[PDB]
Amino acid sequence: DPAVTYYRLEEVAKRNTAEETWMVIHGRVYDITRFLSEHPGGEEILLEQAGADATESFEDIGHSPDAREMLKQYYIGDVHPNDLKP
Ligand code: HEM
Repeated sequence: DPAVTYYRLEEVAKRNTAEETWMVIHGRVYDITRFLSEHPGGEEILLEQAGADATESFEDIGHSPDAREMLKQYYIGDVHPNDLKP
């Protein structure tokens, strides 16, 4: 409500290369550009889903509670409600 920044999925889709990498997880946008080289699962698997909603893959992997906490550092905004799916 207050100072929440909103992005359309169309904007997120443009950040799909190693130069500026964004990813959507549970309706929120994360800029993981600087996390690529630090990801224990490697950088390739992240680049393969860059610029898109990676929620299913993130959950399917079974990430730990510590992995979820790491997300906060990369949070940059929410996906506009009109772009969220049923
Ligand atoms: C951008 C948010 C993400 C964060 C912060 C993150 C963080 C992490 C962390 C901390 C681990 C180590 C877990 C452990 O100690 O067991 C890990 C492992 C892994 N991550 Fe991610 N991850 C993210 C997204 C993804 C995505 C989108 C995929 C793609 C399917 C992925 C695939 C993996 C895989 C395959 C492993 C290895 C697990 C194993 O050892 O079997 N991650 N991730």
